[PDB]
Amino acid sequence: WYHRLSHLHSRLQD
Repeated sequence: WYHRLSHLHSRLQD
């Protein structure tokens, strides 16, 4: 699933 990691870390931002 790690190809979607960028999508989670984009939602982590403020």
